[PDB]
Amino acid sequence: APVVGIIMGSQSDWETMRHADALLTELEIPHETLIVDAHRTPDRLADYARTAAERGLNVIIAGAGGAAHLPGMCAAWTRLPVLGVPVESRALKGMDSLLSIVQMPGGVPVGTLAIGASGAKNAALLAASILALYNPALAARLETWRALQTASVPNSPI
Amino acid sequence: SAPVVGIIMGSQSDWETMRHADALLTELEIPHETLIVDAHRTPDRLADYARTAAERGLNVIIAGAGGAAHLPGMCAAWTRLPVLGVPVESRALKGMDSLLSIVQMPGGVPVGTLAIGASGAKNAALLAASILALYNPALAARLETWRALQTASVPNSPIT
Amino acid sequence: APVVGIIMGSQSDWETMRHADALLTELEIPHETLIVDAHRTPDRLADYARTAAERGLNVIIAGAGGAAHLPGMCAAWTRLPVLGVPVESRALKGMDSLLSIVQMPGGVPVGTLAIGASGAKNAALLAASILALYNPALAARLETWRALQTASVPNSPI
Amino acid sequence: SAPVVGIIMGSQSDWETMRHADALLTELEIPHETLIVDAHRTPDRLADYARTAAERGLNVIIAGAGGAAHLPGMCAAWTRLPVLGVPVESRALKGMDSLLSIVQMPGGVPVGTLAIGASGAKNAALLAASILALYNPALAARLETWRALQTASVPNSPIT
Amino acid sequence: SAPVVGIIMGSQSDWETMRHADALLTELEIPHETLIVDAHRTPDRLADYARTAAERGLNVIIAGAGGAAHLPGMCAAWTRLPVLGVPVESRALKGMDSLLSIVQMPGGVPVGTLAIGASGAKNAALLAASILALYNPALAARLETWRALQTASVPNSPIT
Amino acid sequence: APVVGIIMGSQSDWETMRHADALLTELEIPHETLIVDAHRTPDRLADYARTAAERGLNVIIAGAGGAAHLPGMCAAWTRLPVLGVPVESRALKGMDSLLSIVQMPGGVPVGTLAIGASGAKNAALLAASILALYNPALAARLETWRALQTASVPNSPI
Amino acid sequence: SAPVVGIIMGSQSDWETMRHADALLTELEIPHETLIVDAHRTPDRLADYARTAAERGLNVIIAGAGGAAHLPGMCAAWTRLPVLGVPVESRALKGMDSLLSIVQMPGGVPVGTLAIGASGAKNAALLAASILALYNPALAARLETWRALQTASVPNSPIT
Amino acid sequence: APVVGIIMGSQSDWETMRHADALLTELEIPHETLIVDAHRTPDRLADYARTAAERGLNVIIAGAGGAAHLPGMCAAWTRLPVLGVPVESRALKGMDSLLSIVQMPGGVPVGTLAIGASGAKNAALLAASILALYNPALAARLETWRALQTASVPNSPI
Repeated sequence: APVVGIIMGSQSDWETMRHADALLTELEIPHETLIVDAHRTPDRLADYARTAAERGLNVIIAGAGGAAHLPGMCAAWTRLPVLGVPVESRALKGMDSLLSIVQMPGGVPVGTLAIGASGAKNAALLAASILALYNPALAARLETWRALQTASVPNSPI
Repeated sequence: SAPVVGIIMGSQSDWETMRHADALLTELEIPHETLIVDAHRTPDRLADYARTAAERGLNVIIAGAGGAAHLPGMCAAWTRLPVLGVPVESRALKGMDSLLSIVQMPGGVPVGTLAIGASGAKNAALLAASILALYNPALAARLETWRALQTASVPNSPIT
Repeated sequence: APVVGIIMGSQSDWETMRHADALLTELEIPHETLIVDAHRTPDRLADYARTAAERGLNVIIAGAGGAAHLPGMCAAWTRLPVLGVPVESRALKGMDSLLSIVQMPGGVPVGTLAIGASGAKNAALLAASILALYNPALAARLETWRALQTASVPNSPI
Repeated sequence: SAPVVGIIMGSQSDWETMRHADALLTELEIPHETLIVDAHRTPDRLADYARTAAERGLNVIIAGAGGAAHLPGMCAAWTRLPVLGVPVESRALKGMDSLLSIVQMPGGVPVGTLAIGASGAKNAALLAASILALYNPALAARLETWRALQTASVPNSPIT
Repeated sequence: SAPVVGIIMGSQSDWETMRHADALLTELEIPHETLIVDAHRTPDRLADYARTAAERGLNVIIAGAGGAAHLPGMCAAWTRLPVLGVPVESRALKGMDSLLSIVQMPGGVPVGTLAIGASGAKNAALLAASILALYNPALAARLETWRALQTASVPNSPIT
Repeated sequence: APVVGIIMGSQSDWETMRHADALLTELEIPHETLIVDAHRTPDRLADYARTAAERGLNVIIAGAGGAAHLPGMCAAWTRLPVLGVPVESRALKGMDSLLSIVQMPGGVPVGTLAIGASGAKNAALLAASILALYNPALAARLETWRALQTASVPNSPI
Repeated sequence: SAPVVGIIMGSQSDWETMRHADALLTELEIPHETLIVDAHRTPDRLADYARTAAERGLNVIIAGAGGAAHLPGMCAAWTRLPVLGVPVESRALKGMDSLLSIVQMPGGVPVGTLAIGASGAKNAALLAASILALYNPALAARLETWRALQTASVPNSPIT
Repeated sequence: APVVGIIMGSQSDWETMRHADALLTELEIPHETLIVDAHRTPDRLADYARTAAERGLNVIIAGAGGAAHLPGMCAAWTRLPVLGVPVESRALKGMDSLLSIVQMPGGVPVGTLAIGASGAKNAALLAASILALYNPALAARLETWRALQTASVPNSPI
């Protein structure tokens, strides 16, 4: 059963959010990958978020661009930790996505990652670091992942 | 006397800004209701308000919010009514965050956005009036009188 | 007779404003589509706006980029609701268009939509939501449009 | 004594900034008129002022406005005269909106834009003087005297 | 009573903001330690704190910093633990610099970033609680009670 | 003899400043077009500006990008009106060019035009509007130019 | 006692910021001179100062300016010496204009730019010290002592 | 033995930092060019910086993009002058790189250069101007370099 939910606003978000899917797949974390649009499918959003904990999700990763309300509205309906990924927008380069995600009021948090693929990748890693706290096997795979990242960095340019 | 415009805001601190919308609708004798709806702390309250607005007789919604301002956009998601958005000025980013959170809606779910702060609150009410004025000749007449005074009230030189 | 007027500053705005034309065409809203340049044809602008109501227009949609004064100056001359679309600019990505449109003073409103095609599309939808208040047929077509938008969203990426 | 420069501003609150342009033209003995013109609340007043400026003997227009500052640009649309624009500082966006609304004019209709605030108002007047100085030797001489004092008035070390 | 969350900040002046995280963890009865770690003036102190956090029993780190805010990111570089970042508001750039310095981490080393200022400090603590709540039923129950009060505490109309 | 000087920082500025050259050529304004780099040739700059009036220049048009100090430093050495054109920069899209040109202190003015080709074109037109004040022939050609601009605007998109 | 660092600023109002550079050089016993040079009002004064700096024995120049801050860049244009730039905070754009005007120099003429405001003034002096420290063992020793105190002076927990 | 160290966060930084390598090569300054990633190899960073002075480095040039912590963390561990180059980022065009580098607190300086290749080139020139203070030969080569830069600027566009 999936323990992380990755959800995004539209098909065009998949270009960014696939980086999150891949990383969870790489660490062997059971997850589901869905499209949920806060503005065009608000009821779908409410249902998804309000039932998330009881279906066994531990962490939700939500990605959106523009006026990105998806992560925030999700956090409004579950006590689960929600991680937000600002998808890069065509005009304002994700600066709108960023400010509409990261600036949540006191009381309803969203842990925000970088604009773009990097944030998608880091949402996945953060969700792993969270799960790692109570799954010792995953904890080990994660330290393997980090150590390899570290050791793989070249010493000079080409 | 049943309301035809709904003014809604995220918090009491938003009222400093949204009171200008309230006052202005009162001046034009437009029946309205004024409520607090917090998109994040009372999300179920938000859904129900927005999905029933039309069957309750509302024609226009004016929504004010700051920061990550999701109140106007989520409202529009649940009503076919025109939703007007007012970016409340925020302390750190001076309402820039409020603005981009309101105005940058996707194709398919509109919010008509006004200026940051009191200026926008006032213009929301004026816009909602221009909208209602399309079917109400009395309000249309009150509105052109109002516009005309504004014009005639502008001085021709400054005071030193 | 047209009940919405779509006006833009130049031929290059048509790339963005065509999205507004299409949507009004799709909802079967009688409209006219014109070029009106606030700076190069200021008299044309004044005439257009000052005669708009008496020709039967209910809503005006105005699009411009750069120092975008077209929507604002239009609103200065009619009591009709004016909707503004910030066209994306080459250097500042429509941020200049946006600030010169949305920041109208108290007393003369412009309802502003997103930068770019999305805003053009939403100006059209907003004008429809306005007309829908007193045309029951259009109201029905519009709920059809919204419901289809909602139901069409996929549940997963490809 | 007929004016050759027109200073125009959107509101009384703009005068806090535009008074520096007024004072400076007075210092250089340049005949000017100072008026309020609101592009949005008195648009017909704007058209008429701008379209007649030249036949009335004006050579340069200095226009100040804030927010969505459309006053300088719309002016230039209706006169062949050089129009100079001063971005008045706005409360939320600190004049950034004023600036982009003035300076980003299309090819074909220029506005020479100065800095945000008093600095710009002062420079508008100085620029309009440099412009008039091309045909007026007396004013040209007054202007180089003025520049020369400014230079000599700068100290060589700070005060602790 | 051994701490499971570490709150760390760059300076005493950051405490004006980070105290909200401290208070909130105290309210939810979450054992934490609160320390000063300056990434630039005490870099060796930073490395050692971060590399030992896990073997000391910490589960979540909350880090606050302003300006060129390198404290949260460098922390994450040295622990496998989830690191949460709070952008402290800066005097000139209003925390915008703090924000971009925290949130724009490369793929491979995450920091979960909250809003600029007190809002973010409060949300960091709430997030760290949601994280601990996944394994602690008592804290999970305290947390949903807390969320529920927040909701019920929102008024239905403003005060004029 | 030239009465307007167009000067730019580098060869790459010519892509933008050529629009200024063309317009002066079109209105038949005697002008010179030069490269003057405030940072790499500061002495050339001082000479040019400090001798401008006595060579008969009436207006200087200066274009630069990045930390654009060329217009400002020019204004520091002549009582002639100086017009500044922010050339679009690769990273910050001319926002750096703009702020380093337009924000001159009280006492030394630069009349600033838009970022890019539009500003280059408008610097040329502004210089024309200035010269037009005391050359009646040029004044007439300029009203012809403006009237044609106005009358040429189409009434609809294609 | 002949100066090896020159601190120069555009105006007396810049001294509020640049005094921190002055004080800090005094603390490290680095001989310096402190002068006003206005790139726009005293441009000939600027050229001469910069072109003679090296033959007068200066090794590093620290230049402070705000707004359209052209002082550091134009200096570098006329000396082969390392020029360090300090963006003074401006009233409307909060030093953002100062920053982009200083830091965005073309390839070929460098200015090492520090933070906006007092922080940057202080760091300019510290940087110029690190530079002089490469040839002066006494100053190098004074500098590492100074760095070491800074580190040891950082507290381990905040005060509530 | 190398007297300047050029270090960068990743292979993709080499596109920008190569401009620094070339210039030091052109002035015949003994230097080393390395990849050092503050986030993925924090220990490598500490070692490098903390041993820099005793290996004979006089100046360090550090380049990074995004949340660019590399120059700052480097400065935290050596009393050597550190020069920082903001590498242009994909979304925010190096504005994030810039603010995370230039805004160092009082007490730990980084001398910051322009966003992109220009800054890389200027970091190299600045390091040269620093070394030039106590190497008379290099001082001469540097004045040659500057004089040639100055004399090479054309007088007109092509």
